[PDB]
Amino acid sequence: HMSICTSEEWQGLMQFTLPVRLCKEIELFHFDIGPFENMWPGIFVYMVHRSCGTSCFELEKLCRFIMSVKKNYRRVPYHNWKHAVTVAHCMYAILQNNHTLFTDLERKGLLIACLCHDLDHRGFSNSYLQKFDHPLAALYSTSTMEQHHFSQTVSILQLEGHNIFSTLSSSEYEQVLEIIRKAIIATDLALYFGNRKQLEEMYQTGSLNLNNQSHRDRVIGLMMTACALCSVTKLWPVTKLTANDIYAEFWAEGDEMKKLGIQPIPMMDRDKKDEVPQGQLGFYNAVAIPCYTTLTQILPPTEPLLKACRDNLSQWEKVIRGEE
Ligand SMILES: Nc1ncnc2c1ncn2[C@@H]1O[C@@H]2COP(=O)(O)O[C@H]2[C@H]1O
Ligand SMILES: [Mg+2]
Repeated sequence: HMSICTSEEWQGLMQFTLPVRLCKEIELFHFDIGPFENMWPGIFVYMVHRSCGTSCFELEKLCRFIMSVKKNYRRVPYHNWKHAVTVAHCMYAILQNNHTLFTDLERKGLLIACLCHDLDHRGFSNSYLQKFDHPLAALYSTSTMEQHHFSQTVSILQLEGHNIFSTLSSSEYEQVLEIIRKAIIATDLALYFGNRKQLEEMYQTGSLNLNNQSHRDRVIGLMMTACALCSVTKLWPVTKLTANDIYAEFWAEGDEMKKLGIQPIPMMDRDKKDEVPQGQLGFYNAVAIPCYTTLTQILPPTEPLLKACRDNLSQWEKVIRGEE
C-alpha cells in the first residue's frame, strides 16, 4: 500500500556525510534547512546518529525507512517532505539542549515521530475532511489526518527491510510505538489548547512532575506543537517565506471548497490575502507566543525559540503598520 524507495535511493543515502560547516550550524535553534535540499535525508540520518548513536539503528534499514518516508510525502505547498525534516530538526535542537531529561527510547521515537507527523498529507485540513464527510473522517472521528499519519508510519515500518525498531524488546517496541502515536496525534492543534492550559496549571501550582508519566506525555505533546510550528522561530525572511507556503496550501483548499459550493473561511480565501498580516498576528497571540512561553518555563534551554517568536511577532506588527 505504501510507496517504496528504490535501491539507488537508500544505497546512496548510506554514503552521505554532512559537510563540516553544517555540523556547526545545525545545532542552532534558528537553523534553516531550506538552502540544502539534496542534503535533507542525510541531515536526518546525522541528527539520529548524534542524538541516538551511530549504531542505534541498522544503517540499511534506517536509510530505506527514511527514503520511503520521503516518497510518501506528497507534492503539496506546505505539509511536505521539507516540513517533515524542518520539524524533525527543531526536535533535534530541543532534545540536544535537554538531552538527559529524555530517555533513549523517547529520543529515537520523537525524532521518527517528527519525520512522520504529516506522512501522506493530501493538502487538506481536518475541517475539510469532516465538513465533506470524507471516508477518513468516519473512521478517525477526531484528529483525523493525524491518526492517518500514524497508521501510515506503522505501514512503512511493516515494509520489508524497513522496521528500524524490530531489535527492541517486545515491551520497548510497544512503548516506542505509543510514544510515536501520542506525539503524532499531539500535532493536531485542536489538542494544543487544552494541553497548554493543563501544563500551565501544573507548572504554576508546582504539581508538574517530569517523573509522572501523564505529565511527561503532556510535555512531549507541547514539544511536538513547538516543533510543528517552528517556522515562526526562524529568522524573519525564512518565517515570511514559509508563511507563503502555508497560505498557498490553504488557499488551494479554499479553491476546492468554492468549487463545491462552500465558501471557505477568510484564511483559506486567496481573494482575502490582505488579511494575512492580521491573521498571523492573531495566530501568534493565540497560539505561538503562549506555546513557546510555556515550553520555555518547563525547558529553560528552549528560550531561543521564544525570543525568535517574539521577534517575528514584532515583524508582523511592522507589516500591519506599513513598514514592510
Ligand atoms: N505561521 C503558521 N505556522 C503554522 N501553522 C499556522 C500558522 N499560522 C496559522 N497556522 C495554523 O495553525 C495550524 C498548525 O497546524 P497545521 O499546519 O495543521 O495548520 C496550521 C494553521 O491552521
Ligand atoms: Mg499535521
